[PDB]
Parts: sequence; structure tokens; C-alpha cells
Amino acid sequence: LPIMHDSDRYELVKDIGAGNFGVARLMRDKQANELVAVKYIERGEKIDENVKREIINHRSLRHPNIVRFKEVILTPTHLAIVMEYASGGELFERICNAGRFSEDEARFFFQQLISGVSYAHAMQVAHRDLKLENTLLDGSPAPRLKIADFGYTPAYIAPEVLLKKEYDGKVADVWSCGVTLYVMLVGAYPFEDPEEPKNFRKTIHRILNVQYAIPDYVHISPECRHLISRIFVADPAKRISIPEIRNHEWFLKNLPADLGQSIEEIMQIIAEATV
Ligand SMILES: [Cl-]
Repeated sequence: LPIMHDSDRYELVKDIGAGNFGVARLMRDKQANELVAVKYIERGEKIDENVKREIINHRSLRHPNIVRFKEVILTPTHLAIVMEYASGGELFERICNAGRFSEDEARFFFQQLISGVSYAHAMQVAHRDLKLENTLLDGSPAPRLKIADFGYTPAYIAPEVLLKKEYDGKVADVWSCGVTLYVMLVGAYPFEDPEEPKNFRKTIHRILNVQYAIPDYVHISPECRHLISRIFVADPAKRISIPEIRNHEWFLKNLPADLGQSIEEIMQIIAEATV
């Protein structure tokens, strides 16, 4: 990695090399006292527009449930991209430590998930890949959901995505959100037959036929059971939409009231990096 820099504003926490944050460096920003992750791109021709595009796109996302961008810093060795770090670990990690969430707990996360996805949708020009199978959490009493919109199993894929040539990515996202909700409530993926889940034909098969089964021991209000059924619809034109979900009885219950660097300075830093 690159030798520590602005020691004076950031305290080196540790140098990671694997995870949802690729290869990176954790740092504590001395003022505001908070963890931050740093990514590094080599100064060479590796600094093309693609990188510029992603940096800007990520720099525009300003939402409490999204991994916010922080600042670019130039070191002779590399361009440093600094962003907020979700300490909390992964959502999926918390789900399987608990076995499964209570209905109320799942709603608490789903509300954040849908708010953050809705925001990304209103800010998407090409429909990036949220990778909703791997959302993170910050760290605190009521952990906050964090979606990773960076760039630098079959269960989450809607039937159309494989099925049809042209497919709306925003409808595909709702399906993915459905799968995450099922997982939170049930503790297992939506279409992974027990007998032999590791299988593939069987799982893809279930997806295409929408065969899912909330097990006996899992109890949930019928309003919740309705929402799920409106999400797991094979035909996209008929799948419930984000605006409708925000208006669903189940979603409304307990809905909380809630739910930088100059563009130039940034552009000036990327250019230099090109050398
Ligand atoms: Cl429970």
C-alpha cells in the first residue's frame, strides 16, 4: 500500500486487504472522530475518466443510508479516495447471528433499505448495481443500514433478468429488496429448497416459477404476507413498485419521520493524478 499521509488529520487505524471494501486502509479522522475507509489508485494512466465518472457519481450521493463520499487526496504515489466506513459488519451477518429478525426489526431495516434504494433511483442515470445482496451497517444501538454504491447466489436475481433481453433495472431491484426482506424474516434464502439447497437447477427453477414457502414456525401479520406476495411476481409489469411499497400498510407502521468537497477541487485533484 501507500505510505501513510496527512498523518496530521488522519490516524492510521489498520491496513485491510479483503472484504466489502476491497483492499483498503481504515483511518480515524481526528476532527469529528470517526472511522473512514481509504481506497488508493495508482497515479499512472490508471486515472482515466471511468475513475473520474465513478468518483463524481459517488460524490453526488447524499443520503443517511448510503455510503457517502468524503474527499479525494493526492499523494505522489496514488490518488486517495476517502469515504465513510460502515463498522457494523454486514446485514446478513447480523441476520444469521440472530437466526432471524422479529417482524418489527425487519421493518426497521426494510424501511431504510427502501428509502435508500428510492433515492438512488431518483439519482440514477444508468441504473448502477447497488449489489443489494451485501448491504452493511454502521455502528450503534439501532444500527443504520448502509448501501454501498461503489465502482472503482442466484437468489437475488429476478425472473426477467435472466428471462428477457430488455429489462427494467428498477423493477429488478424491488425483487432484490423482496429477497432481503424474506431473509430477514425467515433466516434463509427465498428459493433454496432444503433437501439440497447447494443445488443450482433446483434453485433457478424455483425462481422462475416463484415457488417459495414461508415455513410453519415463522409468524407474520397478513399485511406483511401481502407485501411479500406483491413483490414476488414473475411478470415485471405487475410487480409492485417503490412508490406503491412506500404506501403499503406494512411499510407505514412505525415509519420514522426522517424517512463537502468542491466539484472543482475534486476535478483539479484527479487531473494531477493522471501524472
Ligand atoms: Cl423472533
